[PDB]
Amino acid sequence: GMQIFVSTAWFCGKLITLEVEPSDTIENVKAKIQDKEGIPPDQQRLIFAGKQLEDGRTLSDYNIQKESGLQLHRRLR
Amino acid sequence: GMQIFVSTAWFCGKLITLEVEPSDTIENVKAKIQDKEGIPPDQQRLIFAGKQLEDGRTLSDYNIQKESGLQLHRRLRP
Repeated sequence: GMQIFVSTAWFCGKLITLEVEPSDTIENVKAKIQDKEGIPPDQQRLIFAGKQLEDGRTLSDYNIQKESGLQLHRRLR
Repeated sequence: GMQIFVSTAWFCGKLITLEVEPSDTIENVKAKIQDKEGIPPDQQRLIFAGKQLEDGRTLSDYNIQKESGLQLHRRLRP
């Protein structure tokens, strides 16, 4: 016998494309998928390379240029 | 304006648990998830750490220990 795990992220996850102006704060950022993916900005846990982010913060503190990707995670309050 | 992307991999994804023998083959676990989460083992592209693996070849040749993880990817066509 042997236990084994299988990750479904690269099968179930999506590769979504967003187009907004840089004038966004973390508190206002998550909501944009409630139009597109339809999710309340309550379980959205957003990770960029390395650390997570605090609500309502700029992009400049996280330095996102054109055509970048963001890791999505689900949170609990 | 500017273009940007977001990947919902670890958000919409789900970790699944399977327990089989280490001498088995790839369709088995690919059937096990079909038995577990229900996806045809032909739209399932599995990638254990390193190489893109194929069925028939022995899991022993891939040196998978107990409690190991695989990245399951979708398949367009063979």
